[PDB]
Order: sequence, then C-alpha cells, then structure tokens
Amino acid sequence: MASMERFLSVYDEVQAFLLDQLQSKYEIDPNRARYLRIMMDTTCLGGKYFRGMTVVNVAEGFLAVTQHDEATKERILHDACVGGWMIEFLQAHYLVEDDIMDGSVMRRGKPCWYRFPGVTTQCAINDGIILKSWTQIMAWHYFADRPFLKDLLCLFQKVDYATAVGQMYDVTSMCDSNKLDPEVAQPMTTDFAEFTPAIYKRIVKYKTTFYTYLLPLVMGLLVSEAAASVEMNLVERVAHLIGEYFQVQDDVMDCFTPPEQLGKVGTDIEDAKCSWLAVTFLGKANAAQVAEFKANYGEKDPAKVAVVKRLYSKANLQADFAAYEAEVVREVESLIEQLKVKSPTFAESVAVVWEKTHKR
Amino acid sequence: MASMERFLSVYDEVQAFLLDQLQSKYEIDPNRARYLRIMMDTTCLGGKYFRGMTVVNVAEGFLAVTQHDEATKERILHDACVGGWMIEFLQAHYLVEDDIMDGSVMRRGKPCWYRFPGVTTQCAINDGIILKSWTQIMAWHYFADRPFLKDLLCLFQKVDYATAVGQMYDVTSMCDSNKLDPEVAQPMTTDFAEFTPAIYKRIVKYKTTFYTYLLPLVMGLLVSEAAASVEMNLVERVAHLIGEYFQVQDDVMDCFTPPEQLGKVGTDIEDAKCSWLAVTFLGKANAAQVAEFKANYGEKDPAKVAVVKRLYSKANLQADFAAYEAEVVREVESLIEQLKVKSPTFAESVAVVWEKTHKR
Ligand SMILES: NC(=S)Nc1ccc(OC(F)(F)F)cc1
Ligand SMILES: NC(=S)Nc1ccc(OC(F)(F)F)cc1
Ligand SMILES: NC(=S)Nc1ccc(OC(F)(F)F)cc1
Ligand SMILES: NC(=S)Nc1ccc(OC(F)(F)F)cc1
Ligand SMILES: NC(=S)Nc1ccc(OC(F)(F)F)cc1
Ligand SMILES: NC(=S)Nc1ccc(OC(F)(F)F)cc1
Ligand SMILES: [Zn+2]
Ligand SMILES: [Zn+2]
Ligand SMILES: [Zn+2]
Ligand SMILES: [Zn+2]
Repeated sequence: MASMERFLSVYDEVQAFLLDQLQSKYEIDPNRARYLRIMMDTTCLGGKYFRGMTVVNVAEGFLAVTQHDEATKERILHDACVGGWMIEFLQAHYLVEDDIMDGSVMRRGKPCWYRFPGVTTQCAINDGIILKSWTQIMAWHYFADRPFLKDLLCLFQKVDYATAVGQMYDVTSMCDSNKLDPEVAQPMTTDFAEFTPAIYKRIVKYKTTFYTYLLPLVMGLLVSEAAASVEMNLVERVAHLIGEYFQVQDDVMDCFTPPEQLGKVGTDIEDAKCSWLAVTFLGKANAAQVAEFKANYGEKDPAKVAVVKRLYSKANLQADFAAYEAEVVREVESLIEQLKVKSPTFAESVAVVWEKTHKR
Repeated sequence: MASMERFLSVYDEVQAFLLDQLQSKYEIDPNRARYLRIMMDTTCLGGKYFRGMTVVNVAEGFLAVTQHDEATKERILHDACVGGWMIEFLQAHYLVEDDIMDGSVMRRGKPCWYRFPGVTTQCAINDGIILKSWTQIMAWHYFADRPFLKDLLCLFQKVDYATAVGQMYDVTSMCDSNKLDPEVAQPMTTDFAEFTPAIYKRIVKYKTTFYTYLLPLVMGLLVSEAAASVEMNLVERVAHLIGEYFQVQDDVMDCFTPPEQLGKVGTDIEDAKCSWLAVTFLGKANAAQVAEFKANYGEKDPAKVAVVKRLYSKANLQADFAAYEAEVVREVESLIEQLKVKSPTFAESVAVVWEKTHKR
C-alpha cells in the first residue's frame, strides 16, 4: 500500500473512532458530532501532511532493513500513521489558536476557522483545545499496550510545551524585554536591539522546529523501536538547523510571495515581527537606512509597509540568503554524515526531510 | 504540618521548579520568566483551593488508617499536593480561556487575565495553553517513577477532554441543535425546547463535575494507591450528584447574589444560558409566563433582564430549590452509605466534600 493512501485511510479510522467514542461515552448528539467532524476536517486536512508523513517515512525506512512478520510491519505502519496524525492534530490546535490570537484572516486560501459564521472565537478557542485533547485520546487508545507509550507521551508533552514557549517568544518579539509587565500596555521597541540572529534563532527553534522536525523524526524512531540507531543529540541538532531554514523561507515568502500563491496576505511588517528579513536588514544597513526602517516598520499604513519592502529590495538580501543557504547545506550535509555512523537508514530519512524543505 | 500550609509551600516549590527549568532547558530570559511567574500567581492563586485540597484531604484520610514509614507519609502528602496543583492549574487554564471566550470582565473581584494591560488576548490564549502544559510538566517530573503515573495521566487526560466537551455543550446550549452548522451564524433558540433537566444535567456533568469533583477524589485515591478501597462506579455517581448541586447554586447566585459578593456582574440571562433557573422556570410556568420569558431572555437590555428576574422571583423557585436540595441530601447520603461497604475512610472524605459544598 502507498504511504499517503495508508495515512489518509487512517485519518478516517481515527475520526470514526473519536466520534463514535463521543457518542458512546460522552453523551454527544448527532448534530454536535457533525459540527466536530466538520471542525476536524477543516482544521486537520488540506495541507501536504509533511509532518505526519515524516513519521511514516522514517518507519518505512526501518522496515526495509529490519526483519519482521507481515502483521508487525502493518502494526508499525499503523502506529506511524496514528503518531503522524497526533502531530497533524497538534499543529491544527496551534494554527486554530494562533489565527485567533493574531487576528489572522486567511490560511491556505480559506478563512481561518474562527471566522466561519457558525463558529466564532467563543467556540473556536474551545475547538482548538479539543484538537489537542484528541491527540491524547488517540495515543492512549491506539498505544495503550505499546512499549513506547511512556517515551512517546513524554516526548509529545515536551514538544507541546516548547511550542507554547515559542509562541510566547514570537508574540513578544517586538517588545523590549526589560519592559515586559502584565500591568503595563506594551510599547513596540524603538531600538530594535533585540532583533538579533541569536534571538531570532530562539524564536524559531521553539515555535516551529520542535513540532515540525524534531517530533516527526523522533516519533518515527519510537514507533520503530529504533531510538538506539541514533545519537539523539545529532537528531536534535539537525532538526534545529533544518527548521531554522524552513522558517527563513517562510519569512521571505511573507514579504515577497504574491498573496494568491502564499494562501494569505502577509502582515509580518505591520505586525513588527522579528523576521529573517528584518534581522538581516539591520545586520547590514547603514545609519540612514536603520532610521528609515524605524520610522516605518510595525505600522498598518500601506505607504510605510511599501517603504520597508523597498528598503529590503535595495539591501541585496538575496546575497545574504544565498550565503545562509550555502552554509545550511554544509552543515546539514555534515550532520547527515554523522548520522550514518549509527544508521544509514535514518540518515537517508533525514536527507529526504532536507530535500523536501530545501526544494519546495 | 497543617494541610493548607503544606499545599501552599508546594506551590512555591513547583513554581520554582517550572521557572528554573524554563531558564536551564528552554532558554528563557529573566523578564519573560517574571511575566510567567506573575501569570501563574495571578491565574492559580487566590481561590479557596477546594479542588487541590480535596486530593490532600483524601490522602490524609488514608494515612490515618494505613501503616507507613514517616518518609512514605511525607512522600504521599507531597504527591497529593503536586496532584492538587495539577488540578488547580487545569482549572486556571479553563478559567483563562473561558473568560476570553465569554468576553468576561471580572473574576473573583479582579479583572480577567486577558484584560490586564500588558497581557491582551493575543498573549492570554497562549498563557492559558502554558497553564495546562505545566500540569504535564509537573506530573512527569514529580511522578516519573511512581506506579500510579499511567493511571493518573490517563485519568487527567479524560477529565481534561470531558471538560472541553462540556464547554462545547455550554456555549452551544442556547442554540437549536438541529441548526448547528459552521457555515451559518447561529440564532438563539426561540422555542427553548432544549432547556430540559436532562440537557442541563449533561452540560453540568461535563463542564464542571469531572474536574471539580471526580478528578480530585480519584487523584487522592491514586496517590494513596487506594483505588481498590472503592467501587469506582459509586465514586462517579456521587461526584456527578454533588457537582450538579454545586452548579445549581452557582446558577442561582449568578442571578441573585449582589455583584460585590459574587466577585462579578452575572450575565447568564443576557447570555441566554441554560441555567437551573431557566429550566426550572420553564418546567412550571404557564403559557403567558413562557411567552414573556421568550420575549425577554438573552438580551442585553436591562429592562428585559429585570423582567426575567421578576418572572423568576414570582415563580417561587425557592420551593423547587428546597425540594431539589432535599432530594440531593437523600441521594448523597445513600451513596455515602454505599461507599462505607468498602471504605469508611473514603466515605468520610466524601462527606466532607458534600458538607463544604452544601453549606458554603
Ligand atoms: N467553507 C467556507 S470557506 N465557509 C466560510 C464562509 C464564510 C466565512 O466568513 C468569512 F470569513 F468570509 F467572513 C467563512 C467561512
Ligand atoms: N535547549 C534545548 S535544545 N532545550 C530542549 C531540548 C529538548 C526538549 O525536549 C523535547 F522537546 F525535545 F522533547 C526541550 C527543550
Ligand atoms: N546575515 C544573516 S544570514 N544574518 C542571520 C544569521 C542567522 C540568523 O538566524 C537564523 F536564520 F540562523 F536562524 C538570522 C540572521
Ligand atoms: N493587578 C491588576 S488588577 N491589574 C490591572 C489593572 C488594570 C486592568 O485593566 C482593566 F481591566 F481594568 F481594564 C487590569 C488589571
Ligand atoms: N457517561 C459517562 S459518566 N462518561 C464518562 C465516564 C468516565 C470518563 O472518564 C473520566 F473522565 F472519568 F476519566 C469519561 C466519560
Ligand atoms: N424543578 C426542578 S428541580 N427541575 C430540575 C431538575 C433537575 C435539574 O437538573 C439538575 F439540577 F439535576 F442537574 C434541573 C431542573
Ligand atoms: Zn502567531
Ligand atoms: Zn510566517
Ligand atoms: Zn463560559
Ligand atoms: Zn455561573
């Protein structure tokens, strides 16, 4: 069976399971079950399923080199799929809540969940809670007797937490740290002293890399009972690097990809985000250019946005991006090499992960 | 050591642990750690700690009848405290998110977290995520080697989920089920056909009773390794009953307790909540009274609110409340009796839980 069709089939299985359990154990009625089915579909489906399919890919790699009964191959693949959906539903929780936080309008060329007419923020915050709660519901159902259950739950737990810490780093990235204070409305930074590569790295590492790259990789290892074919510190380092690169591309697209292609109208500039463009700009601009940036960034006025975009366009950020990209290639290739010492197979799964990121 | 002082001391311990781990493992800076400490204090402290102290109380009951080394008594008490804080932090997660959902203004005579000037909804939704994530962080730290870890996590998991399902039942309780639909903005019910005792019961059971009464009781059992001194179905039934009663009182207070005493301005009538008052009213009103109710309920206009309040005041709902209360006494006393067959001690803990609810 092709991997994607397996993975989509398991979605239907997991859906049915969750909704049947709501009827048998949680006294749900058919209309609320329908609302939840629609919510689940709308918020979990329609992306590329990169994250969830990485779990399946890493497990397939191990199957090709490990002796097992057919029923065991099927069970490992089923578990990789359930695990992959846990990550997809975790992502869905965070997109639902982040869209509400940020006042976002669209996602993937469709309205954000909370904007649907019969949803509203009042419901959608709770729908996002439910999303994450289903990850747990899946795990304990499907993995109840499995030897990797504790390590999977503890891993998932840590990644969830890291992610919520990363959101905190993201939404606060335009304020001066020394002024953070629940009692005082937060001004935007005027110095931009905190728009540094290391601060940017920290945001990205926590907000994106743990759930996008670390968790799918390590979940493939866990459902394959293969965590001893790797040096876990290498897996972390390679996840953090590739995840960085992913986010750099996302930041560039926010500013420069046409909205019809991007699936939304990018607002990083108006939102005063600590983006790769802003940090890279401030790391090379002259005094006059920095002063123009400060007078225009983080403002809704389209004239001011156009000025920041112009400043980026003239600062030859393509050169910095090339150089960055070239360095990420060296470093990711070096980690891949390292990973071969203990597992050629795992090393190749990582190379696929890198190719899919590096080309897209 | 007195139980409450133990429990508060453990809060400081758990706080320090969480914030120290954020600095050593999650690259936090001192200002964001300060924001989080303030958030944790503001959102977890200042209530009566009924829920968390029930875990400690049930464990103390078992200590008085079970032989143990002193170090074991201390360890069980410490675990009961950590468990009690898990429940307090779970509650805090749900109050933070529910206040945002509902557009609530105050809680316990102070502004809702999201209304603090330097918080905002953008941060507070994520702060509430963090709250719940800390429950997990605590459990796996403090309970990593404990024989009750899986049963505690699985229980907690189910209660969290039940709670989020209950919110869904609550926020949708004023719409007609057959019209629920993410594509269509939801009208308020005009028939009130769904304002029945059984539908009300379902809301309350899921929204409140599992986290307020079931979880603290069963968590005391689990940290005491005493789940075999009870018949779990009795524990559930008694939790659901007492929890019902708690909520009935809360609904009555929303309408009739002065706001200075209540800690907030109650808006159940304007919000068109399925409250005990509305269901009890509609179960005894005549045609004219039902028609007046329909023309005035669920509207912000204070004249209309006053009309519904007047309708409640003339419908002699005190008589229904007395009768309800008398029946809850019979039934709770009967469950308590049952619980004595296997554990007098547990039975008494339940009697305390009932007294504290029934008198407050
Ligand atoms: N299936 C879809 S796309 N439903 C939808 C329709 C309308 C809508 O309100 C808007 F966002 F456009 F204001 C949101 C969602
Ligand atoms: N500084 C770093 S790299 N801290 C970190 C590492 C691992 C971790 O657990 C995981 F999320 F990976 F499961 C959490 C935080
Ligand atoms: N000129 C450049 S390329 N400056 C830069 C380097 C690193 C960086 O953080 C990372 F992208 F690596 F996450 C951000 C900006
Ligand atoms: N400690 C407190 S009570 N701080 C606070 C002050 C002001 C405030 O804004 C308001 F809600 F009143 F609009 C909220 C909280
Ligand atoms: N109908 C009922 S009473 N359903 C139910 C019982 C138990 C349960 O697990 C728990 F939350 F208690 F852990 C969840 C739902
Ligand atoms: N007249 C009355 S007392 N009617 C009623 C009974 C039960 C009920 O649900 C519960 F309170 F039990 F949760 C609500 C209303
Ligand atoms: Zn965001
Ligand atoms: Zn972006
Ligand atoms: Zn609410
Ligand atoms: Zn209430």
